[PDB]
Amino acid sequence: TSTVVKETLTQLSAHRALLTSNETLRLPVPTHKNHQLCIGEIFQGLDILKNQTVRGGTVERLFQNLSLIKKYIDRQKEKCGEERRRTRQFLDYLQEFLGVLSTEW
Amino acid sequence: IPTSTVVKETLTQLSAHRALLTSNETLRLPVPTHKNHQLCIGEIFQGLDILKNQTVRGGTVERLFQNLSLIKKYIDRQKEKCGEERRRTRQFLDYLQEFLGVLSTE
Repeated sequence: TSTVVKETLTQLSAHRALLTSNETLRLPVPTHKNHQLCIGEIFQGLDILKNQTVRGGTVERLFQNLSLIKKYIDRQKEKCGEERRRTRQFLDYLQEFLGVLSTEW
Repeated sequence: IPTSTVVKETLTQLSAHRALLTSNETLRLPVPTHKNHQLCIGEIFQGLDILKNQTVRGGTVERLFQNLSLIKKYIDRQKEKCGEERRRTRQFLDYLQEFLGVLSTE
């Protein structure tokens, strides 16, 4: 899933009037730009958006694509605790998590 | 308040307690296959926890454990800030577009 992203971004733009058409719908919007932290809310709002948007159009194109991206990230997430290693290499990982967190705000 | 340079102190204590912490060699802890830390916060602090529960307690290492505990809470609060504010669809779509936008960097 490499630039099925640029296709997903083009489909989004091109279906903005349709999706934007419900003005009653309120969805979760993170207060910040740590997107990775908020994947649950992003994809569950996307979900509500779907069960209320009229189906079958060329939006299906958008919807399967995001579905793919969702899958990708369900896999990324399994990759978090699937491998157990030794305490050195876990410390290493925490060290460098901690090292990038100095900038994450 | 946002933990700022409690990060460097945590970094310094980590290093300084690496002999003790790495002293159990039978211990196997979850380590993420990739560097997308924030998608993995759960697994990070579950491993830290297992590690705690068999590191001997009371030492200078408590410093290190309250420090991460502090960071944990700050992230528990970032995570509550995901769904706390509900806005309208275009500002949701804005945030989606720009999430997808930094996702092409891989």
